[PDB]
Amino acid sequence: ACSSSSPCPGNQCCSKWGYCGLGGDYCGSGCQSGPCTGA
Repeated sequence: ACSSSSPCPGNQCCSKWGYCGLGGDYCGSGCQSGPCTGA
């Protein structure tokens, strides 16, 4: 689970629904954290 302050310092990407994880299903240009939104 991701937060507005993002609980991931560079391990998993955040989701708009507030979910941190790896792959093209957690971010997809809809992340809230910093180490996300690549492709």
